[PDB]
Amino acid sequence: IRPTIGQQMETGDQRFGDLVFRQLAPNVWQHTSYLDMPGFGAVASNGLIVRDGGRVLVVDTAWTDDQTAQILNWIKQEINLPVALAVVTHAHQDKMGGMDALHAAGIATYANALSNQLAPQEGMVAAQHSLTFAANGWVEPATAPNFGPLKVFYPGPGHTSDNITVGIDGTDIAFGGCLIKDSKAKSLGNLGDADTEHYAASARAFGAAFPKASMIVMSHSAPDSRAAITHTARMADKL
Ligand SMILES: [O-]
Ligand SMILES: [Zn+2]
Ligand SMILES: [Zn+2]
Repeated sequence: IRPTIGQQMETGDQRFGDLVFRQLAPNVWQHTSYLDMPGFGAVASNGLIVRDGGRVLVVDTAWTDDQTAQILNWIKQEINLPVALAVVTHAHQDKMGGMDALHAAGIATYANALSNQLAPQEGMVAAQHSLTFAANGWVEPATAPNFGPLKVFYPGPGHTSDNITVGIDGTDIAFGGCLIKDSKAKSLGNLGDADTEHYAASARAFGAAFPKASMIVMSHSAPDSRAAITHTARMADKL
């Protein structure tokens, strides 16, 4: 009995080690990893895995190197294709905590230049390559070679000064990272590094960058429809 990963994922989300995986589209999966906070519930963070022909692309690490190695084990077991590159979406632990695991696997890594400047100070590891964005927010294509379906956009400062977002061409999916929370969220999470003045505008900019994306994928909520974007901007309005 040798079903494909797609066939297996019809049963629903799949636990793998300490992670959870969910198929969002035929070649796109959401990875979820958890930070234990002693005496409280474990904090979930989501990223993406994209099968792009004969290679795999990753958006965001897990919280730690070990959890990120678990992601790479899942990819080997279920997809059995090489991981070419990763884009990581700001200098917080949930997004860049596992860079050492990616680098040791021979994966080429990319982050906002600002994320690469901030990370080492914070005890994290910079990505190998720096993305630069035009004033309009779109990544300068020269800094994002061979990204396949990934379309990288800097929406402005919000959740953090460096936060970036990723559309997946050929699908209904855009990844807001930690900028966007779902349409039922009571909180924007920890705003300690947030630009509270510009947050709402940056959430709006994300929605306007990916107008055809009907599935919004987020770090700290399950996937939602586009109402997540204006809900988040409403929660961020005049903080
Ligand atoms: O975060
Ligand atoms: Zn963050
Ligand atoms: Zn986050």
